[PDB]
Amino acid sequence: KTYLALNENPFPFPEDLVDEVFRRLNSDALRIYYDSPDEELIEKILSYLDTDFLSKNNVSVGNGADEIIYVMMLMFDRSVFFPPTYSCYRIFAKAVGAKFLEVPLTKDLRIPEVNVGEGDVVFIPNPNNPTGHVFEREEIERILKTGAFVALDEAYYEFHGESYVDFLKKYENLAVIRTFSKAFSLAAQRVGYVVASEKFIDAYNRVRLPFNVSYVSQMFAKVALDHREIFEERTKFIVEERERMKSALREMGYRITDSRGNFVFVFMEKEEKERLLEHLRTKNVAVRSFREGVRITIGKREENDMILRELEVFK
Amino acid sequence: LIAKRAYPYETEKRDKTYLALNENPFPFPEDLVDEVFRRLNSDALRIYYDSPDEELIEKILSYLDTDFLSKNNVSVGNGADEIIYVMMLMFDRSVFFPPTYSCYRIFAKAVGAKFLEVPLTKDLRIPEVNVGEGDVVFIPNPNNPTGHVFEREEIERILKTGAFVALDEAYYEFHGESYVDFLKKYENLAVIRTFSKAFSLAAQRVGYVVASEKFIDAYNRVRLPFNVSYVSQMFAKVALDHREIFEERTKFIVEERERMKSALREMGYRITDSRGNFVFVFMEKEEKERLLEHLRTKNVAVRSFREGVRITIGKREENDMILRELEVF
Ligand SMILES: *Cc1c(COP(=O)(O)O)cnc(C)c1O
Ligand SMILES: *Cc1c(COP(=O)(O)O)cnc(C)c1O
Repeated sequence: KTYLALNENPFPFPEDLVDEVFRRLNSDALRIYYDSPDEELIEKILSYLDTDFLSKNNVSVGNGADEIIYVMMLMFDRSVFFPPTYSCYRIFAKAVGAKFLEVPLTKDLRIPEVNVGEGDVVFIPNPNNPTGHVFEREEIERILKTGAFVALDEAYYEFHGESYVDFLKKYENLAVIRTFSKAFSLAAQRVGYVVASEKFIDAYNRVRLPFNVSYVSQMFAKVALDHREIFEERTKFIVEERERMKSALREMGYRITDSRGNFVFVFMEKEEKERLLEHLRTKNVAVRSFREGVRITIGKREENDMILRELEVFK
Repeated sequence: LIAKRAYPYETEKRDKTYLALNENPFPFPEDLVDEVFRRLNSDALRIYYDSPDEELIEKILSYLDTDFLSKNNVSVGNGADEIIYVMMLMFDRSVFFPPTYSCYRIFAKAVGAKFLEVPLTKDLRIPEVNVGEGDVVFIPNPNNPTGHVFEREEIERILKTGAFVALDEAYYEFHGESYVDFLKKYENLAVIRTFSKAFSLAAQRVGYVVASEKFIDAYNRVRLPFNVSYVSQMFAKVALDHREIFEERTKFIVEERERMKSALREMGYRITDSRGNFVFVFMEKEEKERLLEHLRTKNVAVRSFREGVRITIGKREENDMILRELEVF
């Protein structure tokens, strides 16, 4: 069943690297409560961020970006996001028992307008999920300026050029959220990290479980970082394949988003939508369904061309 | 801003000989480590793996060894800690009884749950409590740090209250009994288990809850969907496929613990009838410190508490050292 529904990296984790992990782990470590953010892991996360302002104290980690989101809504009066966004901001907020406010994105995906100010946390996944489009930093400042806390979920950073992390130089009410689930093929290992003001990390760490990231998991994070180029070349393909089938879709007469993620969003009505879903299913093909369209993830060349073929015998 | 009074985050400074966190003395079988990576599926690390793995659950049932427990009575968590953590988000009020698992209180504050602490009797018994439905009452049996064992009727009393009981059996492996069977009659109960202790897997955070089908159904909705890594489950899994190797280490832990006790008593020491992978030794402050002061002098770490000290069972040579060090006091 050709799977393209969760923005999962088409590439398995390099076998070479799995070995290095295995060959670099100390059996004697598995018995003890290993430090959550490894001193080493943070050092690698920094050299990967490549900055000159953030330090050790500006970083922490979570059991997958999620746990980060999950624990942040726990430390703010109200969570504010803007559908259509990450499907889990709503679910988690409700589960954690946080007060949230959902303000629909404009007719043009732009960030709406609402109260928002200190005491608030506003989740802005840029590249957004699931349109994949990118909020212009002019926009994130608007909200930063409100004094409210901005949680930039740069979960798709690797697929898109820049990341507004540098905003940390002049805004302390911001925290960048990243993950290894995407570009690094570690979605099953649950490793995510956060970048924010020292005052933040110091608080964040106090509310999160002490040991939220397995020994073995940071190792993968760490080995993964020591071979970033291997991944940056899969990514290079992911994107090059993505900004292909987009051109391939527009030709077929589809209306898509200018996504900069490891996926493409295809706009289309509920009726005909439910139709090609029943058609894709008879073709063992799966994609992410939503309101206002479908989000198809980027897979292997053959999978990718599959979509373009089965999506033309339709429209 | 939003500044908090809660205790700061730190990382235990581990001495040359650490006996402060109830960690299994022995490393994870090197052989099993291999078995783990041998099953490890390269192209699996790239997908969102089911947290409660189908076979892990099954392995867990096999471990609990019953007839009434089914796949709908079992779930997992990012360590028994994560279970405690998310559980508190579920109930209006969390209830525990010092001396107890110190993280209850701590977690209580991180999450913002409402809680009430009711000291145990001088004989370590659950006191009277205005508890009832809407409340979750955490009772780690065998107890931490005393390690003493609560009685059946002691737990069922609270159970009949209608109040939801969290029976934290993090230390079951070091004690014969477990009151999981209570799930036959009562639903307002959940047993918390863990691979951190007797399975030398604390570094891989892998815990599980056995509770009534209606409860799990709820828990899965609250907890993070993917809270246990594919590799972490793998570890827990093979671990179960080789429980023998472990149970034999546990046999050692206990045989070593019961020894240590008998010896500590002769010393004149007043200890607890600890049924966990440790021993609790009551001491009177202005001499309890003189013990620690010394131990710190000799690069030794034990867990200091209100009324005394909790010492973890380590390797034989270590257990041999504590006895000696305590004699001279
Ligand atoms: C995929 C995704 C996540 C999940 O990341 P993990 O590292 O698997 O927790 C979080 N946020 C957004 C916006 C995502 O798209
Ligand atoms: C040690 C301990 C825990 C921690 O379990 P993990 O699986 O390591 O999270 C939970 N509860 C009690 C009562 C403990 O003593």
